[PDB]
Amino acid sequence: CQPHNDFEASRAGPFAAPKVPADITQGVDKEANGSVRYSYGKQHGENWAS
Amino acid sequence: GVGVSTGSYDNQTHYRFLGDGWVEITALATRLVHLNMPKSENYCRIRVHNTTDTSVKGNMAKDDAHEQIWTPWSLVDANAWGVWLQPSDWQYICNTMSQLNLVSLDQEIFNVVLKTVTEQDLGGQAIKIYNADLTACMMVAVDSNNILPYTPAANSMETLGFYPWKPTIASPYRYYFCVDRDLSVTYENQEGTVEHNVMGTPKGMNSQFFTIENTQQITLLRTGDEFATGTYYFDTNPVKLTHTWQTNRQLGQPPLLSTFPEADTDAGTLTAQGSRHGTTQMGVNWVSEAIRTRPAQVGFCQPHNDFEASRAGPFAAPKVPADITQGVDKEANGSVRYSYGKQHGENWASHGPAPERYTWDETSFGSGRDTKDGFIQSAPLVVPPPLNGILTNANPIGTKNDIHFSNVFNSYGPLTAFSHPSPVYPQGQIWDKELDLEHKPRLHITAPFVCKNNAPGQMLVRLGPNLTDQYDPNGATLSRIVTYGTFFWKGKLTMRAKLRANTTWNPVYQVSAEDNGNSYMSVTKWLPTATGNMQSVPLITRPVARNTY
Amino acid sequence: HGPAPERYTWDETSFGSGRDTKDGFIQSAPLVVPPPLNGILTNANPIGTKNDIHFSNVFNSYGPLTAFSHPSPVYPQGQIWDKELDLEHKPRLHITAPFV
Amino acid sequence: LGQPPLLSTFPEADTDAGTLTAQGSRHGTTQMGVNWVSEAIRTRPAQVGF
Amino acid sequence: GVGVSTGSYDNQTHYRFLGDGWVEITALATRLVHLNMPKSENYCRIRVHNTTDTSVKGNMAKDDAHEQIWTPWSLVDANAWGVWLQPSDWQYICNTMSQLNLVSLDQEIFNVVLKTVTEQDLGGQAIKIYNADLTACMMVAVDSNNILPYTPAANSMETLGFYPWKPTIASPYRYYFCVDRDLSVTYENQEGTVEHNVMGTPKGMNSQFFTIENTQQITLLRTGDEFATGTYYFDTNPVKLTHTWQTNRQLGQPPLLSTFPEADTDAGTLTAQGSRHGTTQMGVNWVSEAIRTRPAQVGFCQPHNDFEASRAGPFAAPKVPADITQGVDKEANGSVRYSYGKQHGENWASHGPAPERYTWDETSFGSGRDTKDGFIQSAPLVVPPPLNGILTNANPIGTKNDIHFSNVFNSYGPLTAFSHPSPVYPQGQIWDKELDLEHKPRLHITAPFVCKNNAPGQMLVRLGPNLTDQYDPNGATLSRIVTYGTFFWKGKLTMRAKLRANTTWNPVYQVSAEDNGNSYMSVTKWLPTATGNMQSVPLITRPVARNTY
Amino acid sequence: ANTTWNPVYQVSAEDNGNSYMSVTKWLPTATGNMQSVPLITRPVARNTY
Amino acid sequence: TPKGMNSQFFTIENTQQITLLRTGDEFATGTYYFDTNPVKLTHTWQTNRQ
Repeated sequence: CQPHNDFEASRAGPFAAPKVPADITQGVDKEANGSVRYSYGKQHGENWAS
Repeated sequence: GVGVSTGSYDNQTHYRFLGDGWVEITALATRLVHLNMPKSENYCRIRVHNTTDTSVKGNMAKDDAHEQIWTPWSLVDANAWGVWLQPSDWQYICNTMSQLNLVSLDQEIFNVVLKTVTEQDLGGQAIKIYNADLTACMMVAVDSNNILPYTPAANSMETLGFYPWKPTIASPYRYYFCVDRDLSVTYENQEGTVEHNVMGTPKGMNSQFFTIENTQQITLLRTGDEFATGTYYFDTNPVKLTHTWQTNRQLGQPPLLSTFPEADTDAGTLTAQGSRHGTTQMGVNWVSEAIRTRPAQVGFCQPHNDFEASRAGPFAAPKVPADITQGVDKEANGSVRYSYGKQHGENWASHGPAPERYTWDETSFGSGRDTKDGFIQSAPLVVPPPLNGILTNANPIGTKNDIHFSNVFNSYGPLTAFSHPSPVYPQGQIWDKELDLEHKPRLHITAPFVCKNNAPGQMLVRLGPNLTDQYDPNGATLSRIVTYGTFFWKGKLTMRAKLRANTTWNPVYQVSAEDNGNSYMSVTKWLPTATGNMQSVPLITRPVARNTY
Repeated sequence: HGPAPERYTWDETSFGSGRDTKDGFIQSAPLVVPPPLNGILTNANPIGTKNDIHFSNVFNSYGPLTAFSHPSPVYPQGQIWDKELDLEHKPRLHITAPFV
Repeated sequence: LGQPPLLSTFPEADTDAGTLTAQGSRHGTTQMGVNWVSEAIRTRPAQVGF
Repeated sequence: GVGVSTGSYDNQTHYRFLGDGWVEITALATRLVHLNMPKSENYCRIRVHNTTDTSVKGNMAKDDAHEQIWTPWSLVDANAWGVWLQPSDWQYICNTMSQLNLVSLDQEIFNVVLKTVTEQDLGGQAIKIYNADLTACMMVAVDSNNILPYTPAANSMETLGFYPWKPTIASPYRYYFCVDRDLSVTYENQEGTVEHNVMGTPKGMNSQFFTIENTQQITLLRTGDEFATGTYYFDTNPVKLTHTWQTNRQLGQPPLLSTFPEADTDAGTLTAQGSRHGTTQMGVNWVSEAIRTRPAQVGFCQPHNDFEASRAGPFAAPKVPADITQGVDKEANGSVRYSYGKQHGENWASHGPAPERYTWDETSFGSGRDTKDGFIQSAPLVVPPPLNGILTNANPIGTKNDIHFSNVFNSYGPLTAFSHPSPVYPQGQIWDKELDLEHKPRLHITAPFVCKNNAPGQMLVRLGPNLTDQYDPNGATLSRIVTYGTFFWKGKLTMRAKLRANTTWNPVYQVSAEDNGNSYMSVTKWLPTATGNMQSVPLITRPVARNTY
Repeated sequence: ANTTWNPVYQVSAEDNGNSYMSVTKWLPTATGNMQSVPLITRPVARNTY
Repeated sequence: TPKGMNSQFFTIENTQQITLLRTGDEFATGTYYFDTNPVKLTHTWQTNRQ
């Protein structure tokens, strides 16, 4: 079990404490299991038509 | 025969540049020891159980309940950074070298002197006369096998003298014994007196009783004799002499700047948080310097004052020290506070039973925690933080207005990354024996260096019992002649270290000694007084900056 | 004779790593001798709208300083060796069998 | 673990026990900002059990 | 010259596994000795004849009538099991090893110290000052020829100290002399006072007078000198470290079972006693587990308290110890009782002239006797025991209601088979010199080990007489300067031993240390007190079971 | 090795009685029934420092 | 009742190397030698009288 969204703050400022990704199971808990979400561009993989 | 020295005095520090960036630093230290005939003729199993505090409902931490075994042997444990190097030297090392490790260590005992004191009435008074006793002899033993319980001299702050030109007394030897102590929990004024609070009786499964007489080869030496130990080698790993500023916030590639400052006043901007490349562990459609994924976790939230109890009794669960940050959370980050004496570093002018104390703050700015900013949010992470969809350090957790999540949260995970505790020059613990456990800790808070191999081996020492003319054990008549001893000690702690190079443009912070003033780095701090009093204050460890990525 | 098999509870011999829920507690950051009524969390404070669920039942003090021994293997019905898990980061040890 | 507190009092009989030094005025190392130490706040090499 | 040690302290025990089941055990022991200038300037022939008890008609055993020869020499006889090994060690040996024997033994005397004491008035009082005297010297002599009477230190319970960290005094030397003592027999209040009861005069056919001055090469050694003896070897046989349970009842093939138990409650049966194969020494036509012939005789009936008198006087005829059985017959089986002091094992807290005592009971369950069951039957052995055809332990034999056959019966025959007396860890006698007789005894009760070859050789020692300025033998003026001595002792008793193997399914009895409680095997028994007092209680010898057939 | 003065706890088999370390525990019965009960592991004491 | 100091329980299964042999198998032991002394095969008539 990993702390769901444990925002820890430091001298640099508040941040999201990383968490080892894992299966989502039937719980459909994505953000809870650490399922990373990406955001790329056109020169990185997005359709040039969009 | 007798009547001639058996050693040489040398308390310096030589630097041999082995090139390639590495330098071998040999630290020699010699001091005069003062040993008195132990009061305890034999091994005692004294049981100390303070009730002046344990009885009270409010007092819980002041539990000094334990049963030790006082032995008739002293101990010459010079495991202190200030008892080896010189005040000025440490400045050069920390400012130049970027890492250091222990290599070898030797010891020697020369000019052993044993004298007896007798009463002699002078004009009606009674002055003490001191006559040397050649036939007298002392006893030395170096348990390099560590068959006896390891007793760090720094753990009790009773090491040797940090002052070369000043003698020092060897701290008596004593180890803990098996005793089942139990203490109930009571807050302020709970209903009724404390429930349970009693000591324990010796068990047969944990009865650990050792004797210096049967755990080491005692070497008898008189006035003309001298002892010396082999060249022990350390297998400990080198400890970095630099601090880390980079926090979990700054690691990979910074956000692309869309706006460039026209003046030295204003700043630039980033890209559309909603429309910007990056990686976040949230299902949301936006990123920021707070949700962007990082290679690992810098530092971690530690349970604030987590007093765990065991068969031995309640105790404070140790916690890896770290930067205090702007939160000014000292006891929360584990900032260790010390308490030394005059023969350890306190000013000899400050007459009184009150010893000097200071709170050491880590330099690991990266693993710093801040309780005034820590919080959590509901699974469905949304920009607007609901009143119930967030847990700040102000929500009473457990029917308590002072007990929040921070005081009971362990963020230690497979991503936890931190530095080592910066060793202090004065009263600092150098090496330490590893625990005899299948899974020992990743590190020790007491001392940065941890002997992976066997331990150095504490050096025990006791004065030879000078019996009187009359003696009878069965009559409980242990008539002993008043006798003491003063032997010299010579040790060399050879250790190599590497020095960093100027890889930056902006001058890095250094450790300088400002003029005599309110400035902490005042010269008078380490300068003698009109009377001759002196004091040894902590030094800035890890002054140079270190990039953690 | 009977379908009821024999059972026994094995207790470790590691007196050093022993825990006691009847003594575990925490205190506020500003550590003061006199423990305030709200400046301490004993094993008697209902945590989570429950009178039987305290901090002890949900606290993991496992830290970089955690040091413990191995589970004493029993002579009867004791598991000797065991295969390691096919994982990047397998556990530091196994409870089923001392030998891995 | 480490060096036990220095005994200031020695038992005269096998019944009573000895004492320690002034908790407020005694050498040692504690992770608390307080001005006193004890067998409950003294720093240790590591953590035994958890 | 003088002013330097001449030896090393070491009181440990190393185990060298020679494989094949045999292990060489080397026991090193070092202690500090305290010798005082003997009061008797010369050899005395003191005659001790207690009449405070011998005169009485009832008292007969309290006959301490004898004439010894007090010599001005002490003796360093460390013939004790507790003065060699450590309390914990013995546990390991008895639990593992199944037999042990003595091999070699060496001794050494280093750090010889001799000081004199003088009176010095302090404020009207008179405190004693102690000044070392270099010119002073002691005298040592090891009679390896045994020309002098062998005087076991355990026979008088005056060996060396069993406590390493505690000094010890050497027991004075003295041997018996020829004297014809005679004592008549008197019961309670016999008619008239005791008939004869007088000491004797020196005879010319048994006058044995020896002198340490003419029976050994005295080696004079001062403060800077040191002595050492050769490596003496023992020729004694190994003693089993196990007990026997099998009695004369169980030996050969048990009776054939005709019935098999249906439940764990009931038992099986045998065959018709009248019609069953077997061998009995009776002319009867039936057999049983009481009349069946056996390979030999396990144990034997011994005369209970058979006081035999001789030219030297009445004495208690020794008797081989054995199991007490259910008869609880201690004094009847020969269970030896001891009486040691504080420097020998008694608690230092038990202040008083009353020494600790304990009755040792053998572990030879096989040779155990029971007076509450012993009996005899007429020649014509018949099932029905006639009132006159049997002699139970209740028939007044010799006009006495308390004197039966058991008190005066010696069943020692060519079939007598028994074990050896289990040696006790504390105050136990190790080796012993054999009697100079054509037919010496098959064994000794005092010590399990009996030197078949020559004896080790007691070590004598006396302080050198420090004469005064004035002296005159003819004027009976023996002015001696008050002087004492304190020399160290170092000995190594090397001995090999074999260990048994687990050849059974059911765990054999072992020697464990139960928690602090009423349990005899309590840890506190061997643990120091708040003051430092300690005691050494006997240990379970021969814990493992041994099959005798 | 014996590096202590006070005898360390051992595993012995007390006589037939209420004692857990009873011999009958590992001894056959009149019928032949037997049982195997757990044993005291790690009887010797170990110093962790 | 069974004592713990004299409890002697042995098992043929753990006290010797059992040799399994079927119908076509056969066993044989080594040549054991005796060290016993010879016994006279004659009687004595002479008594303490002659």
